[PDB]
Amino acid sequence: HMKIDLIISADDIKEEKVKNKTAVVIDMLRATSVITTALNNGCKRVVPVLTVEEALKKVKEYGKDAILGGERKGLKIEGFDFSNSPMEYTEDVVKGKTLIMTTTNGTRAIKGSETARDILIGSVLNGEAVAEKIVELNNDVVIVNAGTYGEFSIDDFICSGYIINCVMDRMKKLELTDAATTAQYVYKTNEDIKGFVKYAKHYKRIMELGLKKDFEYCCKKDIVKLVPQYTNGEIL
Amino acid sequence: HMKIDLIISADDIKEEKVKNKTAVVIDMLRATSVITTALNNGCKRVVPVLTVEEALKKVKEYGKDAILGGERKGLKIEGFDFSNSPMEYTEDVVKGKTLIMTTTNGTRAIKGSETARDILIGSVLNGEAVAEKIVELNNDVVIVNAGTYGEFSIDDFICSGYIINCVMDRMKKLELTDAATTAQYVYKTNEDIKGFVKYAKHYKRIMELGLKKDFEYCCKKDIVKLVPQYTNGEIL
Ligand SMILES: O=C(O)[C@@H](O)CS(=O)(=O)O
Ligand SMILES: O=C(O)[C@@H](O)CS(=O)(=O)O
Ligand SMILES: [Mg+2]
Ligand SMILES: [Mg+2]
Repeated sequence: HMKIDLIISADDIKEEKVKNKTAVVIDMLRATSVITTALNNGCKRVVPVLTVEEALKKVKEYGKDAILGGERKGLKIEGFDFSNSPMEYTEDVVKGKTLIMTTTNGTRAIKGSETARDILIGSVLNGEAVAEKIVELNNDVVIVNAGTYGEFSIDDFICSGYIINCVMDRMKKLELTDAATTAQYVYKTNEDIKGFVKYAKHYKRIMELGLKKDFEYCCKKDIVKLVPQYTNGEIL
Repeated sequence: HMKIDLIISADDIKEEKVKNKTAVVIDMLRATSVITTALNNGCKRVVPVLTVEEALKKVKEYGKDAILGGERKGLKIEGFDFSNSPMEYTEDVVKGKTLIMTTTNGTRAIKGSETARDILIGSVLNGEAVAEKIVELNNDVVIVNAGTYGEFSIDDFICSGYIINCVMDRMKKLELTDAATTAQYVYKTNEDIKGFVKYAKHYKRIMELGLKKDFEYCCKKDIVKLVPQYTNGEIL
């Protein structure tokens, strides 16, 4: 029986809960929705980093084809090319390019999962496809919520639940931890997702930044069939 | 506005989330249900410790009036007087006595909350009274779930939700973290408590130990009006 666990934030990752597992990183509003979208639109790779300084250094390494995106406090970073809205990573803008990004939550969670056997990037947009990859990988799972500012966040949690549910649709040989069971419960009783996310503290932040469009987009189910994977510092 | 947070397990306590707050420790199956019951039945004090060796040493300090209780793996510890069933701490057995105890989860969570301004002991049995003490104390709150074996546990989580709900019944000037909001949600949609706890991994453990009686008892609401408090290594 495949085991499924959940970690509630980037500041609550412990190696022993991650190593040798299938880790699924979630930051649905908005980092993993961005990564998922960009790669689906023909982006060559995403390189997540922790600091702006390291991001500017990484540009020089990848040459003409590198672009700078992400955010601090949800805002575009001075001197970057793009922000952290999935809509701005259109095929025209990203095809074949190398996206250097650093974000408030998502990028920390990705780096924090290094010891896993496979690091998958998950979101509402590719939830079904992630569940399918989870089953294929046939290994125990930990769903790593980025949270927001090192705290449990309802958006990442319900999205975990959706994905767990999709895994369950594909098989019965499962054992959930109580954290996973609870996420799945929250999802199962709020399938539309949108409604319940409005209780997240982070939702007020998304609203005061005028990101209603990004919010509605990131709640769309199963529009991306791709499962990005972090490997040796790169996501393809 | 009073802030309410939640910590999901004894292994997830971070000082900065606890210091100077009102901390409410929960291990409803069964340590905090025991402490609550024992003190309500006229027990003089409870002294929680981390090891059996430290427990045997503490007996010598408190003399004739000391008794030994708690558990490992839910079982009575060799040479102890009582186990970790609330029913065995009757008034006849505990009145005026000093209860030295060590348990798998609850006692770790209590010690882990030392830096709080006030450490309260909470359970389903004294949930309402805890909420009343929380309001009186008029300080920000963290609800510290003991969990089981360092993991998020549905029993402690729903019990947190019940208590948060009771605080809400007594006031509107609140700000919940997403973790607290989620617990309250789980409770609010499962008010009877009993039903939903049966999904906890720990429930199977309680059942295979034949503790159906303890389980039904620990799910009883508002039968104890006392709020035990941990102060300088002692609970009164
Ligand atoms: O704090 C924020 O608003 C950011 O985390 C928003 S986002 O990660 O770009 O979605
Ligand atoms: O592992 C266990 O069964 C114990 O934690 C049970 S109890 O804490 O005595 O309720
Ligand atoms: Mg997030
Ligand atoms: Mg417990």
